[PDB]
Amino acid sequence: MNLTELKNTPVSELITLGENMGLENLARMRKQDIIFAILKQHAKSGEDIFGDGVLEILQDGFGFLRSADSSYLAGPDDIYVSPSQIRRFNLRTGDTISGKIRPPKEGERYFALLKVNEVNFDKPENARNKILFENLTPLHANSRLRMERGNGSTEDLTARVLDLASLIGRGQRGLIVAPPKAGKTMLLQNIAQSIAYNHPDCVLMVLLIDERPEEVTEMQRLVKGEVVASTFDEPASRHVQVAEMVIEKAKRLVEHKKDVIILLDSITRLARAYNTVVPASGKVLTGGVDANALHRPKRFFGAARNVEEGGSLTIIATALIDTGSKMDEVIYEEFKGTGNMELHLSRKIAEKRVFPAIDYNRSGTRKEELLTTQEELQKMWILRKIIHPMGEIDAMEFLINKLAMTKTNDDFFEMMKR
Amino acid sequence: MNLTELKNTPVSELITLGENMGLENLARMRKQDIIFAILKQHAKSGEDIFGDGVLEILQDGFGFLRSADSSYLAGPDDIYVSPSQIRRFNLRTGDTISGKIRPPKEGERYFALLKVNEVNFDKPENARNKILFENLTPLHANSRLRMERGNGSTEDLTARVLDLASLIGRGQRGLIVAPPKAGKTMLLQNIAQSIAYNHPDCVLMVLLIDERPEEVTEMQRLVKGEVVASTFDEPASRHVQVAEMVIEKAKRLVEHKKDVIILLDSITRLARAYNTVVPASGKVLTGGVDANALHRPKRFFGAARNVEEGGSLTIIATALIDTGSKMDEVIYEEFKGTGNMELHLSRKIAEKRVFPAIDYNRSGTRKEELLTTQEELQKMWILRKIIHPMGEIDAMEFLINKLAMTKTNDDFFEMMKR
Ligand SMILES: Nc1ncnc2c1ncn2[C@@H]1O[C@H](COP(=O)(O)OP(=O)(O)O)[C@@H](O)[C@H]1O
Ligand SMILES: Nc1ncnc2c1ncn2[C@@H]1O[C@H](COP(=O)(O)OP(=O)(O)O)[C@@H](O)[C@H]1O
Ligand SMILES: [Mg+2]
Ligand SMILES: [Mg+2]
Repeated sequence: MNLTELKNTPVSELITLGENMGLENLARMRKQDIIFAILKQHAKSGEDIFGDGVLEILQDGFGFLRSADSSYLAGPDDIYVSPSQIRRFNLRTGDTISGKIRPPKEGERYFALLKVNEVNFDKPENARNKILFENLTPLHANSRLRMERGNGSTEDLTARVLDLASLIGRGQRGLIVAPPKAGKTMLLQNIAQSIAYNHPDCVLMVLLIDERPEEVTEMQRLVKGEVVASTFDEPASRHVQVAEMVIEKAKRLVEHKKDVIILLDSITRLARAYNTVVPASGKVLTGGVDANALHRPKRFFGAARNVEEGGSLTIIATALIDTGSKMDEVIYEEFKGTGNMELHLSRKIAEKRVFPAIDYNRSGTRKEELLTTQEELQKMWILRKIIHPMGEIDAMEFLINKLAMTKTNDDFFEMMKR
Repeated sequence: MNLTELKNTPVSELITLGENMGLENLARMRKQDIIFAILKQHAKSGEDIFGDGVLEILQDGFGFLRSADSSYLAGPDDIYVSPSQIRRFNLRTGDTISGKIRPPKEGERYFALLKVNEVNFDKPENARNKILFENLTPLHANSRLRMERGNGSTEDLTARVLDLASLIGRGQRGLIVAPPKAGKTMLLQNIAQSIAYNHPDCVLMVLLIDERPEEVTEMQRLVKGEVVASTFDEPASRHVQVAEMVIEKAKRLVEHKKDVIILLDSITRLARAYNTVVPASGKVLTGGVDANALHRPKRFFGAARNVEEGGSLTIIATALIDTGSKMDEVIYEEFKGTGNMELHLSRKIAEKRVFPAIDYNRSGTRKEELLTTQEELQKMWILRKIIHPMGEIDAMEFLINKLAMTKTNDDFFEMMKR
């Protein structure tokens, strides 16, 4: 049987499956414990057992196949891979390994990988000869990711305003600058629907850091792609771990010429987690931010690029402002000019219960001429000139009215022309 | 007899009963000591002795049934539970066990459990087949907890303002941000009265950390549920132990499809106790707070959720500000955005002797559309639009003035519409 199918069943069915084959007292233990006990019980009978997971390599040399179902949390059901296997196949962290596994022997605590069947959704020989991510040439985004779905209404105005204000291309480095309760979470959710419906080919990953468990459940049940999260209950080490796990998996996928999109909420919380984890270097900036603490977060943000050889890595991360913590302000100030797309939300627009609370004038994209054609760019500059003189709330109200009058951004543009 | 009646008996009547049995020198020792002496003297007679308690499994394997009457304080009247019983009945910390108990034998210092009769207010065989707490998927609160009472005080008007300002649902994660002497204690008292009157089915728990003994007595004599408190003249380990017992018992009750509400005063004192207890990790934040120190309080505060499978855990904790202690502000900083509901008390409103001193414009609830109907939500949005331009002192003066002229919140909204 398969490990992923077991991890995808709810706890009740896992308990029933364990009980009807001989296991007992499975109800009160953790899901990973139930899965591990079921795996051992099935292995006692001797049938082939399959599994898969994203490889994480530890300092000692051996590695473990973490599962995205549990957001790459270490557990009894993790699959052990020996350094001999990590050297026989040239494997790095973030590699998606799928194959047969074997029960632990006397003196082993984890299931061990038996036969490698696929590496990064490809044969091991082909994945053996993939150029490393850092050897690829970054480029400006040139393939637009359209947000207008064309299937929804009465909230698709958010996607249409996104298309009017901030252009997202394959390989974009997007930063969403929003105060708390400004609508960033469901803005990301609507972006997720836009990406899933418009671009099924792109691999979509949603990364949540220090996020409430109920929102984690909503995001998981709501997004069609892969959602991994680390709640505020877990330590900053877990936030770090999931951050590198996601970024390494994305890099490995991009190495196979795949477009990978990562929605991050938030870069500020990840920066705080990194500041907590990394040792103090003796130089501490204002707000308690260690100077060296922001190196690793930026490396996460700087991985977003359009690869000339093939594929791309788009990263759209949210930045928190006006939260009352000056360390968040410092983190934002260190991440200001890093991204090439900016999307600003304002509390003033959100207070009047009018959404999306996008600050149209302060939002924009760099090198936007590559994403679209000349005439669409002319129409967008006409719209920019029209919107510019008037204030944030008036701009958003005007945009929402004119978009609600029409059905598509095109008809809105001819209506502006007329 | 049954131990619960003995522990709820006043000390004087306990002394008289023990003297009637034939004991002596009872008056001048601890209440637990008198209870233990009475239990031994009566068990010498030979008829059945009953007991109730909450299980706390020690690091050595065995456990102790504690009592909420003494706030789970270790004492001679604790019931001893062998690891064999923790294995035969699948038992965890926080389980409520009631059954026969037996006198200590030679070399035994505690009464020992003899026959397990009821676990978590259920038969032992049913309690072992309950899915563990963190195997249940969290959800947003959808069942509102009405604060407005049919009692009709008409001098306090706190529950009505709570309804007008911040909604509380089943599974809510609420945070009360208040300066000292602003009305925290009686705010929690009104919340507890509303919970007891409107929702008798919900299990109500009041958790007090570093609390003055007089207010512990007041809270016990006022709240109709369970009050477990730890005074400031006790070690931080005592506070931590009380918190773990309360949270584990709440989780075990939620596992039985029960709605459990915990009122905590305060999360700041609990964070200080955890910081004192936990070993230093080498990374100390501003204000002398260890990085890992806040990991365990969050696991408390993050345990609040609405369970899809049934039941919920609401936690309303008070956060303290303007105390002049950098530890307090930092604790507030890592607890700022972790709650669904926020309710802010203002010193300036309190010093005007107008109550409740709720900062209406800064208090609110996330996903409040899931707790009320569309019409009530529209009326509440209208009220927020009216109040938003006003200053918080003036806002509360206006709100109380308008509320006093009406009897119910619905009548208040109808008057506002007119
Ligand atoms: N595009 C939108 N349409 C309707 N309501 C919105 C929109 N954006 C935000 N809101 C409102 O804002 C509230 C909170 O938004 P949320 O996405 O949680 O922002 P944040 O993640 O910054 O807290 C929601 O209850 C929702 O009603
Ligand atoms: N809802 C209220 N109604 C009337 N008086 C209040 C109220 N809340 C606070 N007070 C006043 O505040 C004083 C103490 O409030 P308390 O509940 O001790 O606040 P805290 O717990 O923050 O010290 C009381 O003497 C009382 O006069
Ligand atoms: Mg959010
Ligand atoms: Mg008080």
